[PDB]
Amino acid sequence: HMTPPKAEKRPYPITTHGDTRVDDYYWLRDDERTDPQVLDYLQAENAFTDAALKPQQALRETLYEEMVARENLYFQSVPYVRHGYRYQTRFEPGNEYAIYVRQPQAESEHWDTLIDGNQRAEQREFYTLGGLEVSPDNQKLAVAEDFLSRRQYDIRFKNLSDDSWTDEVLENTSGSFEWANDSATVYYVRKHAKTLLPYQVYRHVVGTDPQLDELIYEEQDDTFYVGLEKTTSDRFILIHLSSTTTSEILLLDADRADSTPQMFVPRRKDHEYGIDHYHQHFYIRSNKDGKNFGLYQSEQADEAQWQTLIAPRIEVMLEGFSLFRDWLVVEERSEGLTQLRQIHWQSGEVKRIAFDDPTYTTWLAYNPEPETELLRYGYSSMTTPTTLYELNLDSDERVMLKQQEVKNFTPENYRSERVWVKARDGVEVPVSLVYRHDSFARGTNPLMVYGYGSYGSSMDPAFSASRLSLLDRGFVFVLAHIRGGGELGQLWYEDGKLFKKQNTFNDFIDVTEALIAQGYGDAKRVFAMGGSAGGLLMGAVINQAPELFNGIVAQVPFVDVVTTMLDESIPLTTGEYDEWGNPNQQAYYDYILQYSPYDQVKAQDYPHMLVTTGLHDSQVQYWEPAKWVAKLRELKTDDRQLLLYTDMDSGHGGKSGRFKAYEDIALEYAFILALAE
Repeated sequence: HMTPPKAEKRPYPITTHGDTRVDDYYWLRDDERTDPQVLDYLQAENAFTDAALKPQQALRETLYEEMVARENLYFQSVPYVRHGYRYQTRFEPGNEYAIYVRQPQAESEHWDTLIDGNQRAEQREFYTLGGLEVSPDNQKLAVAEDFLSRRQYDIRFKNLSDDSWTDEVLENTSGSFEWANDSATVYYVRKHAKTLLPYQVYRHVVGTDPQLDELIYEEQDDTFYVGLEKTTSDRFILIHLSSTTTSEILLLDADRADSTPQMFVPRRKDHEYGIDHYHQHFYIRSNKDGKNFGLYQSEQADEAQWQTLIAPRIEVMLEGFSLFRDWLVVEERSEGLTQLRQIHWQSGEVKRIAFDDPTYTTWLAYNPEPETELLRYGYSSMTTPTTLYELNLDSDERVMLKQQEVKNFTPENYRSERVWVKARDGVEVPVSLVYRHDSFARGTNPLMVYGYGSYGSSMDPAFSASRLSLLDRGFVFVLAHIRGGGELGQLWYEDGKLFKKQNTFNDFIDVTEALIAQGYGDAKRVFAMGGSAGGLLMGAVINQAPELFNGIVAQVPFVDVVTTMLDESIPLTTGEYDEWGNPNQQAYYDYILQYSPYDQVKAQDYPHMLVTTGLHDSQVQYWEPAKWVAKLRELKTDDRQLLLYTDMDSGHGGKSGRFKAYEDIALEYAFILALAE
């Protein structure tokens, strides 16, 4: 019916290694975001998306309403104790933001407000609480707040005794700060006013002019993120320096005045380590001897002195640890499962935390105090809503502290399976899927196949209440644990990045083909979704295997890969040479160009597709998906739906603009449900 927008073509040649690529839409990039022709094209496509999806308004309403009616209005966090006070977070209906309260641990009846997000947001356009921590003496509250939506945080201090605010503000910070043990001094991280990269650590005396703050440390390499931590012992504040590949920690004595940074272990390429300090020892998680990491104990910094507690193992990835009075507890991955193990400091007794679910995730939750036998850990499966447990590490007593509440939900209505697919190279790829039992008939059901598959991030199988809107309409929902993710440890990550990145896209296709072959879904109604680096996935897969999918949602997709990775002026490019590679090298130019979705768009039939992006703020810059859609409209040979939806907004809402997140999910789900009908 309707004529889609047609972007003007302006042939823009880019020549590298004597290869000339001609980019007809280079001009959709305006770093200033004011070119009126660039805004006209984005607004035109939004108007086309509006007009094309107008008939789905009723369905979007039904979806929105049933998603919001699943979740409670009142949320109360599980209370935790820290330094003799009990803390709870509270959301009332009508209140846009959290209220943070506390009481003395020995107290039940009365709670004091620490901070009311609604009060703090009064007469502001935007509010996000980035951080909240009371000093060790329980007398002062430090808060990191963002009033301007650019994740530059202001730090302010409140005297809890008389609820009065101090006069000063620490400006343009990462929101990362730590109290010295004097409850008078804080360390905090200043962003580079230009790059916005966290680069400087300062010491501040609370009450005083931030002019008098002392520069403690400045990071020289802008691939190294600067973070602050405080050891379980409270003896050290950690300056945590990391690239994607490489760590370095500096120690600040948290007890004494005029501390300067003390090197732990100098940075060495491809050595990642993190430390804690407890019971007069350093504990270190390090890949020095093995990609899957080991855990070491040491009296001092010197790497030569580190004693092996847990050796690196090819079949077990060591993800993190917590330290308690009598136990070490570690989070690991093995055979495609997250796992928790406990080891007694004295007896060396080992226990495994057991579950009975094919598709679940477990993790260490918040454990602020080490002098206890009570471990808090989280659990979620494709069929069991997210649960906090408290485990007695000595007695094995396991009590539920909180369950995610889901209305109109009967858990036994759904089934889940773990499936292993032999990929085209003989490698075994795990898959997690879930469906409604009473509407399942082999070879009949639409499939929704979700992937990410970059940075070693895992799509761990867990519960989603919004997913019930697809399951209750006959969909089989699949997580494809493709290479480039972390589900089978560091090797699974490395086998889907740099000169192996193609395995990511091949795994997604291999999984989809197998699931259809084995009768999990209807071959004519296979859908897929992926966002950001998962949008790169969507883009490569439709160029390579266009006929496999009926319809796609590609959120904020990374698709202009070669051109973006050739340009250091784009934020992220300098940090990502260790992910995709550096196309200033001909080997990486050729390898990346082979899959770069914008470059590999051809005159062939594509699936129906909804593409999303955002003008004002960017992980992926808005222009990549805009150029992608313009080029697809120019070359694609089919007559299927292609829509571009650009968020024009100023910024977000109550933390994650929850209203609006559900509206976006409803629009994407109506689009897929309309195609599956």
